Amino acid sequence: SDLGKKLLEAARAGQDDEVRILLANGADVNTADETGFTPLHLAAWEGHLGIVEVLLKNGADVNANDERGHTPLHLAAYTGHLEIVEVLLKNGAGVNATDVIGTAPLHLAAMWGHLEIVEVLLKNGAAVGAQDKFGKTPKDLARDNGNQWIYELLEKAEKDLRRKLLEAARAGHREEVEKLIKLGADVNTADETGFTPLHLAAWEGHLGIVEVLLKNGADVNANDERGHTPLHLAAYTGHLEIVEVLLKNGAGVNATDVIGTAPLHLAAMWGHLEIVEVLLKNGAAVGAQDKFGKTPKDLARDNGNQWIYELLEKAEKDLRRKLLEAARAGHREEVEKLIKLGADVNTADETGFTPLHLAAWEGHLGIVEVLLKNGADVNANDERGHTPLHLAAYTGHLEIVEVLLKNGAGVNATDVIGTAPLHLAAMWGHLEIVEVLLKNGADVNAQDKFGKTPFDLAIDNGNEDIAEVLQKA
Repeated sequence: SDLGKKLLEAARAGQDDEVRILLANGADVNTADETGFTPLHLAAWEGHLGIVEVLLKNGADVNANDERGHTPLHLAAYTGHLEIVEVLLKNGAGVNATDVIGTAPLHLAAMWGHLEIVEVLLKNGAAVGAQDKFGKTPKDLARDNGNQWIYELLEKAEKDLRRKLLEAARAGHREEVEKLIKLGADVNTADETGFTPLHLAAWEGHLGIVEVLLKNGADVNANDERGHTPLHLAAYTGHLEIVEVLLKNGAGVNATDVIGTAPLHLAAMWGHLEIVEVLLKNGAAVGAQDKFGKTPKDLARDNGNQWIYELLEKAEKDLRRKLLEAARAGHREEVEKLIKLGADVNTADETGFTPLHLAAWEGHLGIVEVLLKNGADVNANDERGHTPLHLAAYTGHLEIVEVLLKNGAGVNATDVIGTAPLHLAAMWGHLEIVEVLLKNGADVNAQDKFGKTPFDLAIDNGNEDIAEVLQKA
């Protein structure tokens, strides 16, 4: 409108009276320029304190943005008019507004050396650690330009927030913690011993603060100088809901401190049944031993926590059944998982078959590799004296017999009948296996209960290629 531009130029020109009438005779105090400048922008730029107050009297939007994100507070901090800055903030200006470049009034004031404005801005809640697109904080801009008293000022400001956040998280002042975080506090600061605010919040039992710190990017698995994590501290004190939230946010369920102690040890030690049950549902390991060789089941039993002992014992018992079945059916991803939870690799069913036996008999080459990688017994004997090499020779799998003998598989070991693996391969037509057996000093004179040697056996079954190879050696 023709009457709108007359208000913009009157504010830019500084003629108070010209501005006052336009408003009285129906003028939009929030008129806008092609670039987005309202007459409050122009009055703050030129430094017309009188006209700034008059525009705010008639309801000028104090937080009006141009096409570019700059508000009157930007312009006043940039030019350096301390007075207009204090008036804008008195009328509700946004101290932490940013333009499209990510620049705020604190950047400008610190960059140009407007000290008293940097003070005022901080006194009104300006955030110290805000970064622009270049990753420059007002502290950096001050150091880059050459304003040292502002650099050290904003440096002390950030160092002061550290101790405050740690004391607030510890004390349990949620509101104060939310405030410090909004003021620029570093949620991942640590004290002399390595406690972060998350450590303190978990230790003191402040759920609300834990949730806030995690929302704002706190490291859930921070380690202090002895290897303790917030989960360790929640498991110790026994705060169920904090344990659940920490795990929900990716906490390490099986983390260990320098003594080998894990959250499950602490929960079992201290009789936190509910926490134990949660830790196990989230993949905690029941077989973990600490420096003293104690497991969570042991600490529970030593400290007299019957219910946890019952539970942990049933968890270990359930792992045996799962491991044996996973070996039979042949599911590598499930065998790797189960072992990680603390399953006994040397367990055995009623007939004496260990999970290595089952993997050898059913021919799951991939699962034979992992079972050996986690220390499985190679010379495991059933109730009838059979080893996994008997089962691999019986089947005919070449690449499983190869892997077994590389770990020192007994060649002269027999069952209760007196049957060695060489008897088997010679009877079921497995020439290649017969040749690999003789490579590792396989005996040919040992005879069965029947008095029949592997040679006597090969001729009875009728294997042409095998019969001749045996007679040689």
